[PDB]
Amino acid sequence: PGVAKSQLLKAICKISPRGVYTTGKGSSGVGLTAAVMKDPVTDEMILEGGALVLADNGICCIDEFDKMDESDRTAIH
DNA sequence: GCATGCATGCGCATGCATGCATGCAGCATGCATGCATGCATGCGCATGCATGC
Ligand SMILES: Nc1ncnc2c1ncn2[C@@H]1O[C@H](COP(=O)(O)OP(=O)(O)O)[C@@H](O)[C@H]1O
Ligand SMILES: [Mg+2]
Repeated sequence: PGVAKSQLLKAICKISPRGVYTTGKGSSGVGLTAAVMKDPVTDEMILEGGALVLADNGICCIDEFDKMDESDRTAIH
């Protein structure tokens, strides 16, 4: 504890053009991969992207890696 | 003086601008049904955790 790892993650997420900062249990399930929603404007079925889909061609920053679910860890794998 | 003919008022029918109610119909408004739509309910099922042994 207290060696400034999280500050480094915050900094590296501020320097990258595309980069997302997420914490262990606050981003679980469809908040990582994708979700099914209906588009209000075009009346079509879309897929909403999660953190991993927002950081495509970028850097993803995950904090408290040890606390995540097994399902979330499979996706990272 | 006397005989005559025209203008003026009296008497009689008729038409006609106002005005208003009633029965019938034409006419538009409000109502009943019927349905499309998207949201929220509540309900069993699978997963991840906290507890006991
Ligand atoms: N080497 C360091 N240099 C500067 N600040 C540090 C250093 N180590 C820790 N800190 C400070 O101490 C705190 C550590 O918080 P954090 O980044 O969450 O540490 P950790 O990731 O280990 O939990 C922050 O305020 C950070 O600025
Ligand atoms: Mg930390």
